[PDB]
Formats: sequence, C-alpha cells, structure tokens
Amino acid sequence: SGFRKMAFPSGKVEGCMVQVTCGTTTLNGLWLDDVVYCPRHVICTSEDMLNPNYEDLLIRKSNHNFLVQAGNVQLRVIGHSMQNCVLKLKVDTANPKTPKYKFVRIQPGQTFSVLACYNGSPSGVYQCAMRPNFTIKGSFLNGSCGSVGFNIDYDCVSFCYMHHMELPTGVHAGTDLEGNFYGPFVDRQTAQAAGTDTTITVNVLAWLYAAVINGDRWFLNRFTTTLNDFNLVAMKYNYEPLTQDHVDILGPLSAQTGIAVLDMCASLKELLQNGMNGRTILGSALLEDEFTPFDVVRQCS
Amino acid sequence: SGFRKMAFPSGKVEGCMVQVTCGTTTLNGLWLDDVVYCPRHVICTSEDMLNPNYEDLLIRKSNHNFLVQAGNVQLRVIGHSMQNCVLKLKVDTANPKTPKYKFVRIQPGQTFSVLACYNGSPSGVYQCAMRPNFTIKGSFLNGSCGSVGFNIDYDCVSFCYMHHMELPTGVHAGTDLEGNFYGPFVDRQTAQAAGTDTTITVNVLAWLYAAVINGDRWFLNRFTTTLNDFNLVAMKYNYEPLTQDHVDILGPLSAQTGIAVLDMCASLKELLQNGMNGRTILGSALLEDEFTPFDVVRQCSGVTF
Ligand SMILES: O=C(Nc1cncc2c1CNCC2)[C@@H]1CCOc2ccc(Cl)cc21
Ligand SMILES: O=C(Nc1cncc2c1CNCC2)[C@@H]1CCOc2ccc(Cl)cc21
Ligand SMILES: [Cl-]
Repeated sequence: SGFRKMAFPSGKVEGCMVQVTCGTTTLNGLWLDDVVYCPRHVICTSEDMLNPNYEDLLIRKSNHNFLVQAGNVQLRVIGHSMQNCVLKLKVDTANPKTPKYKFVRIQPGQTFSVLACYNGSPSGVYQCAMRPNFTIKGSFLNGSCGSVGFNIDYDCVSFCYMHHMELPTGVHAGTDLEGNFYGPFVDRQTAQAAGTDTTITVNVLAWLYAAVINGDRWFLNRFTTTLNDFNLVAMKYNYEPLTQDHVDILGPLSAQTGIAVLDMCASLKELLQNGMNGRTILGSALLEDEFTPFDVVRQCS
Repeated sequence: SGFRKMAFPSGKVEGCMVQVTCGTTTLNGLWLDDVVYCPRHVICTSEDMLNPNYEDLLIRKSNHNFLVQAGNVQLRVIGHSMQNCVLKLKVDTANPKTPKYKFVRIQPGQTFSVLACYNGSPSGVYQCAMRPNFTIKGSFLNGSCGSVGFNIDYDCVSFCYMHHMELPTGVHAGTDLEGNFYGPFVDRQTAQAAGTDTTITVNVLAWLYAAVINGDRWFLNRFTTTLNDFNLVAMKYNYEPLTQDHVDILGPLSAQTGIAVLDMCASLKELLQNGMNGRTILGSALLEDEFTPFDVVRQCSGVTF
C-alpha cells in the first residue's frame, strides 16, 4: 500500500555524468560509450546567446577547448560534432559504466526521472512529466544544464530529456538526446514564453484508479458520461482532451478496479465541479497529473 | 527555480542490494563489507509470525538455509547472528561496491530517501519523513521488506531505515540498521496500529521559506508572534511544538529571505486559522511537512554527492 511520486533508481545514470567546460562556461555532459553529449550552448558566452550562429562558433573550437572531467579524471576530447541542439564530444575512453541504453523522444503527459547535476556531480533525483505545453516543472539552478531525464523500465535506460533552459515563469525547456527541443523553444536568449498549460487528463484518471486500488472510493458516483460530454466539461477547467487512445490505455486499470473509464470520467467531472470538500485523495488536496497509467500499474503491482 | 520532492542519488545504495531467501520467503538484504543485513522475520513462516521465538527459530537454521543472490551471483553464507530485529548473514565475499557508510538512527521529522526493492533489485527511489508517530508513509508491496532508507552526507551513506512491516492503515514500520524499531512496533503478526500523527512544524516553516525563495509571498504578513503564542496555536492544530532549536536551525533561511522565523510563524498561524482561500503554495493546497530546513537549503543551493 501507499502511493508515492517515485523516481527510477539513478545509479545507472550517475555513472554517466561528467563535467564539460568550454571557456568560462561549465555544465553537465552525459558520457555513453566514447561520446559525451551536452547542450550545444556550452560554446556560447552570455553575449552570444541572443542570436548565436552555432555552426560558426563551433568551427572555431579545437578539441582541446573542451575540458571533460569524469570524477577526478580528465577525458581527452578527440572529435566533436553537433546534432541539432546537442554537442557530441568524442572522447578517447569509452565509459566503462555505460549501461544498456536507448534514446527515446517522449510525448506530452509522459513521465520520467530527472537526475539534477552540478559540475558533473549528481545532486538529487525527482520525478517529472512533460507538460502539454512541452515544458517540465523541474527544480534546476544555474549549472544544471546537461542534467538528463530518463526511464528505466527493465535494466535499459531510456534517455528522453537533456536540460537546456529555464523560461521566465520558472519552468524548464530541453531537448531529447538527438538535440531536438520539446516544444517551440530555441537555444537563444530571445524572448520566449511557456504557452498556457493544461492538466494531463489521462494521468489524473490513472491516479484516481490508483486511489481506488489503494482503498479510496469517496469520489465515485452513480453517473457515467459520453466521451464528448466529458471533453466539453474538461476543457472548461483547462484539462487536456481525452482521446479514444487514452480510454483504451486506461482499459487495464478499469478492468482491475471494475470501474469503467467513462464512469471514472464522471467522477472526475464531479471533482472538477465540487472540489474535494476538505477531503484528500492519496494524500493530496489537488488532482495529481504526473502519474501515467503505466506508472500506476508499475507502482501498484 | 522549481521545488520538487527530491531523493538523494541512489547509486551507492543500489550496489548494496541483494536478494535473501529462507525457505519460501524472499526479501531484500543490504550487503556491506562481508555482511548481509535483512529483517529477522525472513526466518518465519506465517504461523511463526503469530508469536515468534526468533532465537529458537534461528538455532534450527543452517548457513545453507540462507540463499543470498547479488545480481546473478550466489553469495556463500558462512555465519549468521541476530542483532535486535535484524539478521546479519556473514558472507565469504566483501561487497566490492561497499560505499563509505555509517548506521544512524534518525529522529521523527527527519527525511530520508527510500530505495524500494523487490527480489534484490531496486525498483524506485522516493523521499519521505519519519513521522512524529514513528511510521513512514511509504509505497511498499509484498517483497519490499529489507528495502532501506538513507541520506548522503558528503561522500558517506548514512543508512537509517530498513523496511519490515505495513500497518493496517497502509503506513509502514521498520528499524534502524541496528534492528531497533522506530516506534512501539514489534515484528509479530499481532494487532498493531499507527498512533495519532502530528504535522512536523519546523518542516512546514522550511517549506514556506522554500516557497518564498521560489517567488511565492502571498501568505506573508506584517505580523510577528512569540514562540509561546505560536506553540499554543500549533498545539491546537495537531502541529508538533516548535523549539528554540528549530528556530535556530531556520536561522539561515530567515536571513536569506529577510523573513524572521517568528514572522514566518505568524504566516503559518494565519494559514492554520484561515486556510489557503483557494490559493496554493509551491503547487500544493496542503502545508507540506516532508522537507527539512537542510533539504530546503540543499535543494535551493545545489549540493552534490
Ligand atoms: O536558462 C538558462 N539556464 C538555466 C538553466 N536552468 C535553470 C536556471 C537557468 C538560468 N538561471 C535560472 C535557473 C540559460 C541562461 C540564459 O538564458 C538561456 C537561454 C537559452 C538557453 Cl538554451 C539557456 C539559457
Ligand atoms: O507487514 C508485512 N509485510 C509487508 C511489507 N510491506 C508492505 C506490505 C506487506 C504486507 N502486505 C501488504 C503490503 C508482513 C506481513 C505479515 O504481517 C507482518 C507482521 C510483522 C512484520 Cl514485521 C511483517 C509482516
Ligand atoms: Cl511517450
């Protein structure tokens, strides 16, 4: 019993974190096999950040301009290339702690663990979700760039996020490990803003199923709803539309608890209307949206 | 910016988790140097649990009755002894991944990271606090016994918790690594219950300072209070008393934000007496008490391990 915001054990990723320095800028890199991945903005000064021409700035760098530190050992950079917004530094030593890994680009609503790092040293681990507006509500300070997000279903680390920037509202933007940003963000200090965010409906439903599995039923009701009427109500509270894919994904949890997906949608509609009336659900006074249906099944089973 | 419930990086602990089997029971063990630590109830059948005589049950076991698996490698048990509610299995191989470590017993209100494990394999990491009623609000399923809680102080892992039991309300009970239970619990299948819990006041104040550091100030007010008047309110709302030690510990956060501890107490007093009025603090509609003052400073200043 119990339901916590749970991160994957970070050990496999901790053994990949390195410090990357270029000039006066220091951030984190991810060392996998003989390559260190890091944000390409490590080659910029604060001045270069408004309209950097990364191809032009990079062509001027030599391998010895990149200082990579793995623990108390300097790694020798022997090549470099840019892939989208990520810099790939070829080093002369393969990371002996390289886990079984893959690069995966996630969709909004998906969750992952973040291993926040500073100076190539891990500081903490926490659980995030890719918001519908393509930002993450992380906890990152200056020096955290290059920290990564990942999942470890099985013993294979699926890297899905590399941290690049903090937006004015204090939320975070980054790329997948191929250097493609999530959302319409650019690695420039030009005016950028997070779009209006919405609640991840399918995840709230998953968390309500987690609450039912854990013995909480106070929010259930005798009603059901059509998917279209649910979406008309959902959107008035800034909830994401629930698609037939989301209804299908919730199938297993629905079968396990005996509560049809559209029956749980009717509970959610009532919670949006009424609030919790001084009650909590799984220790929360707000509807939680950073647990996916997959997370709920993994944690409760 | 941002403020998350953050656990310590678990790698140093992951390299210590092993699977311990005794008869039909499989649970987790902690392998440090040449010893595997695990709950002494691993030797009990469900019937033994009703009223166990652990010394009597243990004397009947041989070293070969304990099967210890570290990854895909079987460790050889060469001795066994009990220390309070923990079983210590001497193995013939020292764990080469043994980190710098200590065994520490924490106080209620202290937070720690839990590495939940099943079959000697780490499954997840989460942060929690030792409640004032000595339980933890964990997330544990069957097979999770022997999972451990820890903190990291510089390069040293301080192991503070080993999981043993789930109480009827779904909260958890365990021991320190010397096998002493936190709370008035016993490792026996007999009627036990979590006592009435209270809120960890010093931690709520620390989290209010974290909210201020992160740009949330709506709850601040022009008022201050005395420590005695604050404690009279805190007692009324099932909050733990705030001591001068707690006030001293909050000193740094008080100096950084410009909000004196008793000035923040006046904000808390008003929050208790009037609620949040539809507002949230750091994305929460409840006052969060599972961040210590040290956790707040560590997260808002970026300490690494
Ligand atoms: O945001 C950035 N880094 C950073 C990362 N995470 C947390 C925080 C910060 C900044 N200070 C608050 C906390 C840098 C700074 C300049 O502006 C840009 C613009 C574009 C890019 Cl790709 C990166 C950056
Ligand atoms: O509580 C126990 N273990 C367990 C551990 N964590 C989570 C869960 C469980 C049980 N099923 C729900 C989830 C065992 C079961 C029998 O009763 C006792 C009695 C005493 C002791 Cl020390 C241990 C136990
Ligand atoms: Cl995805």
